[PDB]
Amino acid sequence: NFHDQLKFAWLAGFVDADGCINAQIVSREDYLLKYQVRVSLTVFQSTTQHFILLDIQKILGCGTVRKRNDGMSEFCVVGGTSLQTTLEKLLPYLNLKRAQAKLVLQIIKKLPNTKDPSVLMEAALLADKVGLLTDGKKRTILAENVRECLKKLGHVVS
Amino acid sequence: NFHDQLKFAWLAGFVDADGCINAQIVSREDYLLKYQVRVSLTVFQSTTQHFILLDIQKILGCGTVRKRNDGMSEFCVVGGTSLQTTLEKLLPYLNLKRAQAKLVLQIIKKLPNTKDPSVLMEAALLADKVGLLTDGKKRTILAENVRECLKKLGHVV
DNA sequence: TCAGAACGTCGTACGACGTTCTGA
DNA sequence: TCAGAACGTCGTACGACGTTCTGA
Ligand SMILES: [Ca+2]
Ligand SMILES: [Ca+2]
Repeated sequence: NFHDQLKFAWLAGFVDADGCINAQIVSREDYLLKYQVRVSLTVFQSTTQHFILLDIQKILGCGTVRKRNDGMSEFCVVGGTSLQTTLEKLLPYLNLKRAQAKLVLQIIKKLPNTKDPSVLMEAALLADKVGLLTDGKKRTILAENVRECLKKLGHVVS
Repeated sequence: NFHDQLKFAWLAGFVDADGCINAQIVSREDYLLKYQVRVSLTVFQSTTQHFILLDIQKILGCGTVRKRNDGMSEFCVVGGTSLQTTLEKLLPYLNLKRAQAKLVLQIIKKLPNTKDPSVLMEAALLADKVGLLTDGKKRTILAENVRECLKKLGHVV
């Protein structure tokens, strides 16, 4: 692992630059609560170097690689189980994205209990908090969307 | 020390992603041979995180930081002396860009003798091979232009 | 009902050039 | 004459979303 820690450090550098540690509110039509707080780590690269994404997945021992239809490729670790393990590996070497990683780790604490509306609501608040740290400009689903909906659904939060 | 090389491994990962190890032929009108082969490592980032570039310079202990006029900032290490040292630190850890690093290291061997047009010509040929590895689409000055010019200048390749 | 796998694309933060300033 | 320091900006390779597919 003296060896491994060099890999993780390298990877941390790569994610700090060409990566994206994020947390979204995704609409889920068949969820009782209508929404999920998705958490993810993602690495982007031109498909012409698709292989490096496969090397990251080997390093982490989880996650998926895909080519998108525009010449780009992506590596993605989605969801509490895989992500938490991944982020603890990178956390000591992350510099730019340590805020998002720590925040996402708080979200992951909550995900087992997001069938409870107040918990789902907590997580979504945290999710918006991550979105302020990123360079996103297309984010439309906010915590206030969740709060309006939860209320309309008959639940009680604040 | 292992703490240093965790820094360099991180830096390598950062350069691999948001960096640029490069070689260009720059026009220099007061040069006898009219051209320089410039070598450089550069790290880009939005000025809103200007500070990270200052950390990289602290880690490398050389190079310069600048704010560009479009919200971007850059950390640059230019030229053989400081560059060779930098690239040797990162080389064990670079993955995407190890080819440019090695190629540029070949160029750096030649730079102390680029008053010799035959040597300038070799360097310029190498600088072209680095450019084929980058995603550049704006490259104008090729080795062919150095050769055309040297010959016009009365030199022999 | 869940929720990852797999996906499609908008907007710019990068990359990667070429050029002028400065001074050895 | 050199050659880094400092520069200005074009074109896209990224980021960072939101949506459909699949199956537990
Ligand atoms: Ca970046
Ligand atoms: Ca990149």
